Amino acid sequence: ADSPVLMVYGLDQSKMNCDRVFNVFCLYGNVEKVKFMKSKPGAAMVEMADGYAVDRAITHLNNNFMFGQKMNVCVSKQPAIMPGQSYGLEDGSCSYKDFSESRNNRFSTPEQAAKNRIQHPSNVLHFFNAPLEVTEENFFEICDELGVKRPTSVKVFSGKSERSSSGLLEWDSKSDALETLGFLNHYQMKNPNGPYPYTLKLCF
Ligand SMILES: [Cl-]
Ligand SMILES: [Cl-]
Ligand SMILES: [Cl-]
Ligand SMILES: [Cl-]
Repeated sequence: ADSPVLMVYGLDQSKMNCDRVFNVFCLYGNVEKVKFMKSKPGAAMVEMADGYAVDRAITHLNNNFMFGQKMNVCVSKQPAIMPGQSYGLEDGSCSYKDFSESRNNRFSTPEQAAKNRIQHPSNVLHFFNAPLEVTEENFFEICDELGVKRPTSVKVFSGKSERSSSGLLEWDSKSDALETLGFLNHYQMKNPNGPYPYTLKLCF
């Protein structure tokens, strides 16, 4: 695309915030900034690293339902996002956030960028970087804590080449998985038999 900025409309104002937007869009490229707009309820501007990332986000996220609303994702005519008059969202978090230095961006080198799955939303999220003996029940209890729908089923892949786990989280619908992605991505999981917590990674 001609610009690294996109606009997202049809967000749920009570549910969404900058981190939760990042948690969805980071699947498709580096996210630099998210800005909610007082005058356009349900809309946010998102600056990605480049127009290739914008295009991937549009092609994969445009027209998807989340919290009863159709999300629309489209190119912005702005070349960049600037902090405006920042305000507190419904959840008490700030309307503007810069993620350019985030450890959780996944496309920071060309080599790293190429390893990311680029898939359309479906009713399954893949997870990785979970604790070594993570269980279905562990994910159930995290979803309860977050106030999001439990997956109907959790698969933990048996094969493990590091002290971490990967697998699948399944819901009955696309929209349930997408709604959950924004809340659950980058959750800090407690690590029993291990000294540091694990940052849960989700993707389609
Ligand atoms: Cl929905
Ligand atoms: Cl892929
Ligand atoms: Cl945990
Ligand atoms: Cl980690």
